[PDB]
Amino acid sequence: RTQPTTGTSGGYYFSFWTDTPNSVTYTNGNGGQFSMQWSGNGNHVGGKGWMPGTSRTIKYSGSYNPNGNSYLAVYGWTRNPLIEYYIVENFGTYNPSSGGQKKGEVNVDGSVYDIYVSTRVNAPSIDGNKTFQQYWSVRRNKRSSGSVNTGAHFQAWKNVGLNLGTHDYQILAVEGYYSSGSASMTVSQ
Repeated sequence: RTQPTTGTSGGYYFSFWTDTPNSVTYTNGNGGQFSMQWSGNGNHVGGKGWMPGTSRTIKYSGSYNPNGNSYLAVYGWTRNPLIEYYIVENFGTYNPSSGGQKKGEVNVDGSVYDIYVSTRVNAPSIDGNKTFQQYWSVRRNKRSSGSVNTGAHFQAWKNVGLNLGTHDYQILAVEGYYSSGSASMTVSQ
């Protein structure tokens, strides 16, 4: 029902999705800059990056302030197989990987990441209502700026049998779910 607003800004791909537009303000700034402010009802996800994604190093910085269900993550999809993946850098009052099956750990970029897989059934995807897996790398030491070696995560996932398909988009995403929060982030390489 609800398509993400997508396009280009500042030399980056961007995607912004919400099922409740009046609850959220998403703004594209210059270069890799974007901001999101949300509160009250609804599910909101937005950010800037690359279409398609690859094993690139992603640098980011800025301010991320969650007040409830929320995450800051490198966020992307693959196809064949259909995979929604997350490299979670920060989050609020609730670990988004909750209920994921833990597959291992990876030490990269100055922290250990816990690796999980979950299945989502009959859910929205880059290919409509589908059943797909979610891959999670969740940073134990939360942060709001730094560098993410996505290839190191992809390889770590592979080493525990979480194989990826062909890349679709890859963004630095800020997400809120029936919560409040705000962020002002800048992506780069």
